Formats: sequence, C-alpha cells, structure tokens
Amino acid sequence: QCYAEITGWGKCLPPATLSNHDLSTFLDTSDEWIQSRTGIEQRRISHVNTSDLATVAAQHAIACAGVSVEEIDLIIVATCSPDSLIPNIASRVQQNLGIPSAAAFDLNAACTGFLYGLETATRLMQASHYRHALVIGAERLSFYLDWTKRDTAVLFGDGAGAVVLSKTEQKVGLQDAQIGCDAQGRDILAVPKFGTAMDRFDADNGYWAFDFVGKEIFKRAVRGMGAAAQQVLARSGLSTEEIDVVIPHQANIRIIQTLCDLAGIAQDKAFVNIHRYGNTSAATVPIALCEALEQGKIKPHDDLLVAAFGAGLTWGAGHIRWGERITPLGKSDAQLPSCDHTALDLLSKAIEHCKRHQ
Amino acid sequence: QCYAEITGWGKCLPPATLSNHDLSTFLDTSDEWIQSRTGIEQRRISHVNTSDLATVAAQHAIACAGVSVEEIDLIIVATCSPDSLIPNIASRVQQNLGIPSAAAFDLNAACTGFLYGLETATRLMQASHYRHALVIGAERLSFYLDWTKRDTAVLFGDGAGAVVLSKTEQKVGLQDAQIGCDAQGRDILAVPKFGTAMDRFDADNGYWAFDFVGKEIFKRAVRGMGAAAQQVLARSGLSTEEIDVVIPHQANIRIIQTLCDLAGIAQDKAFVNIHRYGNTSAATVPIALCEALEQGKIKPHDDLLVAAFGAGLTWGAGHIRWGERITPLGKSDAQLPSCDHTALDLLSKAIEHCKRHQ
Ligand code: NA
Ligand code: NA
Repeated sequence: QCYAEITGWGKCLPPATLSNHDLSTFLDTSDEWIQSRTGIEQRRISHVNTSDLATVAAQHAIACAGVSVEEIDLIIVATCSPDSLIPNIASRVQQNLGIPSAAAFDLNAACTGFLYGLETATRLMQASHYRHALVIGAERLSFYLDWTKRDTAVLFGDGAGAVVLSKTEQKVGLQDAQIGCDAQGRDILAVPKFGTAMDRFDADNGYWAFDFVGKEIFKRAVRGMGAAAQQVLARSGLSTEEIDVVIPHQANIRIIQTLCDLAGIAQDKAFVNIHRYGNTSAATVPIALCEALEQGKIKPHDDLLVAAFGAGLTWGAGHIRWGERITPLGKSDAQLPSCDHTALDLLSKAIEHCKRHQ
Repeated sequence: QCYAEITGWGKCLPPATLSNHDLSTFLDTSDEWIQSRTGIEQRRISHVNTSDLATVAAQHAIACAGVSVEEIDLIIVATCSPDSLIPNIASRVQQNLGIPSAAAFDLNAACTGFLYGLETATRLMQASHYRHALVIGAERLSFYLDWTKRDTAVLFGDGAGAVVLSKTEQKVGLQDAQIGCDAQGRDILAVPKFGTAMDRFDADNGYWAFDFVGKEIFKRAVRGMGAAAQQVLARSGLSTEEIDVVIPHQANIRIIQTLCDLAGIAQDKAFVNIHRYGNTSAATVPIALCEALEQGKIKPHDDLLVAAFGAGLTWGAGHIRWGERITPLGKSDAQLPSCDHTALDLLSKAIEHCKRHQ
C-alpha cells in the first residue's frame, strides 16, 4: 500500500486587480451588494494565458518540493479555460518546464477540477508506477464573462495553484475522497456556446450567454458538498471534531459558512481567501491550500477536509492527512512578465464590445 | 488486488460520408494521393454535437455490458472537440443517460485520450471504490478543419467509441500501461488559436491555422508508440509472439505498419479501419476495439496491445488481457436523429467561408 504525499505547493495570482468599486463604475452594482452577497472584495485579471499562470504555480510547487523536473511522471491541469484544445495545456506546462516523458492531460470538471485532479493523480500513483506528479488548477475565467451581466461578472477571477505529489509508504496525502456529479442540474451553470457547439463563422459568436441560476446553484452546492463530506467522514472513521482545517472551494462565503454550519464544523477552521480573488474555479482549492500553508494554518499530521462544486453540477470532498513538513524546501524566483496596466485597462476592449452589442 | 474488466463496447459513426473523390472536388488532391499516402478512403462528418455521438456510443456499450445506469460510478469523455467547456460534456452524457451521482470529467490528451482514459479509469477502480465506469472517446474534428488546406483537411473525421468497465478479481482488462508526452514536440501538431488564447471579439477568429508538420509527426509517433510498447511488453513478461491482436490509433496506415514492422509483430494482427473513418482522434481506439470484437477478431483470454499518439505530443501503449466474453449481453436501438444531407451538403457553409477568406 502506498500514498501520494503533498510535498510541494505553489500559486500564481496575476497582478492586475479589479475591486468591487471598479465593477460599480461600468455595472449597475455596488461594493455593498457584492461584498454582503458573496464576501468578494477584489479579484485578479490575467494579462497572460492560462498556461502561463499554470506554469508559474508549477515552478513554485516544484521548488517547494525540491523535486527534479526529471522525476515528474504525471502532469494534470484542471481547467475549463485552456489556451487551446489542440494541443492540451498540460503539455505546454511540460514544454515550458522541460519535463521529459511525463503523461500530461487536461481535466475538465469545472470548479471541482482540482479535487478531481488530486483524486486521479493519487489513485494513478497508488495503483501504478508514477513516482511524482504535478496537479495544477488554473483558470482565466475573465475570458468568458459578459461585462453587461452583473450576476456573473462580479463572481469570477483568474489565477492558478499547484501541488507536487510524491509516492510514499507513510499514510499521508489524500486518503478517502468522494467525487461526483449531479447532472440533472447541468443547465443551471453553463456557457453552452463556447466550444464546438458554437458557430465558427458567425461574427456574433463572441456574445454568448452565461447561464447562472444563483439560488438553485447555492442549494445544490450545499447539498452535494455536504453529502460528499459526510461520506468521507463516515468512511474515514473520524469525527467532525477531528477535522483540523477545511480548505473549501471559494464560490461564496455564505456557501462556505453554510457547509461548515450544517456539517457541525467550527467556522474558524475554514480557510477563506475569496475576498481577495473571487471564484477562480479550478484554482480556488490549490491557492487556498498553498496560502493556508504559507500562513501556518496547517500543522503537521493535521486532518484536512477539502470540498468543491461547479458546473456539471460536479461536486466532491476529500480527506487529506498531512505529513511532517509544512514549509518549502526551496523557493522559485519565477514570475509573470511585468504588467503595466490596471485591470480596468486590460478589460477595456471586452467591456466596450459587450456594451456596444446590448 | 482487483481489475477493471472491459464488459461493454459500443460505437457511433455518423451517417454522412465524405469520400476521397468528394474531397478532390473542392481541393487540389486526388483519391490516389490520399489513399496511397494515408490508407484513408472515406470518413464521417457529424450532423450532431460531439456529446450526441458520445451518448449513442455509451448506450451501446451499456447495453453490451448489461449494466444499470444506477451502477456507473465514473464517466470519462476523452475529447479535444467538446460541445462546451462550461460545463464538461461528460456531464451531458450523464444527463442524457440518467446516470445518478457518478464522477464525470472530460480528459484531453488528443488522439491518445482514450488510452489515457482507460488507464485513469482502471487505476481509479483499482485503488478506490468505483464499481463500474464508462470511458468514451468522442470527436467532431470536422469543426476544426480548414477546407482550403489539403495536408490536414483529408486526414480527420468524426465519431465516438465507448467501453464499460466492471470491477473484478480476475486478471483481465488493462494490465500494464505506459502513457506519456514528448512536449519538446508540442508545436508540430496544433490549433493554437481555438481556446482562450483566441481573440473573442475579432470577426476573423474562425480562420485559425492548423499546424501539421507531417514528417516530423510520423517520426515522433513511431518512436513514442514503439518505445511505449517496448516498456509494456518488457514489464508484462510477454514475448512479441504472445500478443494476439493490436488495436492501434488510426492516423495513418503506414504508421501502423511501421510500428508493427519495427516491433516484430505480424501485420495481420493489427486491426485497421482507417480506410472507412480516417483519424477520429480519441475515438479511433475504442471504435477499432468495438469493431474488432464485432468481427470476431479477438478471442477470449487474448493479449491485446493498444498504442496511440497525438497532439502534445502525447503517446501511450497498453496491454489488455481479455476475459471470457466477447459477445454483447444485449443491444441498444439508440440512434442519431435522421440526417437528410450528404457530407458535402453539411460542409457546404464551412467550405465557402474558408474559400472566401483565402
Ligand atoms: Na485530527
Ligand atoms: Na497471448
């Protein structure tokens, strides 16, 4: 029996920052409304491609683990906003980092993608030969947004987080996990007309609908994550009291609080950074984990609960038993190209196109 | 120790057929050129979305396995041509089939995606609780093609294949597998400007380049698949003589023959249907497997070699040990909506747009 220890962690948040007030300047919204409704105060807008964010997050996680690029056997990029479909962007990260030979694939399960990736990488390592893995959640959701639609325009942001996993006989890393999908709810959270369902040659094909039935999403999210968490707890033989830290998906602070409140888990155990970054889909969990660790919120041998949900409606929970080390073995000086533009400058063109089309 | 038996197989080929002569009518090519160069004589053009093809292939595989939709714990759709990115199309297949609860994700490793999916599903089942899985390779590559570019326009086609896997203690299904990616070659096979790297609001964004460096692809494919096959053979403790059947990716008949010739495997062991369908990327392997089985080419307890390669440059090989049953337990009458148009009629609009833009 073996396990996939999380030996490295890393993050990449692009610099350009879009505040709630910024949004209020071109949208019929308010900082009060956004902040009280969602807990979000800021989010980041990338001046680079998704794969670029993924790459920097990877470099930091690799440095953190002290592993050689030559030792990585598997690369998973959880994203729903890839630079390209042919080829995948896992291979771009691989090319960028000089990793030879490794299996490289993109995994799309929306905001639950990092948890799906962690589960997949862990089980691949447990049942076969993979010695080390890189699992990255990375998104440029700003690509998708309709800047005239306040319901969705204020929720999402860009970023990446990564882990490195290493095979071990110690009982650490992801233990039990339950991942799933409530497909009867597929239509409540969707951009159905970006992908091969779109009309390639229609000049209005950029003006797609972003379906977001907020209340039903909230209900189904709390239900799905909560039930998944119950299953993992029950199978683990841990009480709710023995969970040391919750690292939740960051969609809405009220969902986080409800999940905790209903699971009987103390609210202060939940790591929250949604106020800084908004909902970065697949990146939420690995960014939160990285920052939890950076901030000393996780101690060695802690039991962590992870939970997430997203379009699908995909959902998941997992139990991670931490090992001995919560500090990086080294640091990377990797960075994004400098950006000379505010978020508002970066979005300028898109905001004008969306507004012009109404 | 447990295993993931292939208990169900199924396929969906759309009806509209584009012959080599059809292509010659709007392209500076010939049936002689295509046929002698690639082995391709026909390919299918879908009148429906990728997810629709995936769904029919799934229904047949489910019927073949005699498993209940209630028993499926995992759904993987290997594709690089999804209807949509938000949400994934695995969840659409799930919704369509009424499968409750199952994990559902899209996996993108280009034409190696089905092998990546089979490996992933198998290891998930071996190391965790998943009882049954659906793994589907499905593509509408016709979405991507530039109908003025003869190098690529003649190679690719649409379709889907699926398997159902079931957990067992018998030593059957996927045994050893080696999957990988030669990222130094990422740029030789690419559509870099469909995805979030594209300019959403540029009215010429449909006219993307399809990079295809044919000779270097051929070289790197033969090398990668051949080395992967060597590793699986070596680790299995089987001689090349003990491989009963090869189910290869269908990119080019010369690649198939070279792979076999260089591996010392008799050419007549390789199942080939490229002449009918061309290169359907992730669907090639599962369609070939399904048809091999339909045609009685696989016997119980046979040792199968699978091999594939694609954009990335992803690559893989696997050894499948067949179990007892090579006939379906039942049949599905599922079908695509009727199509009243020839392939040429379906492509009409796209061909005119591409030609008009030169
Ligand atoms: Na504990
Ligand atoms: Na044999």
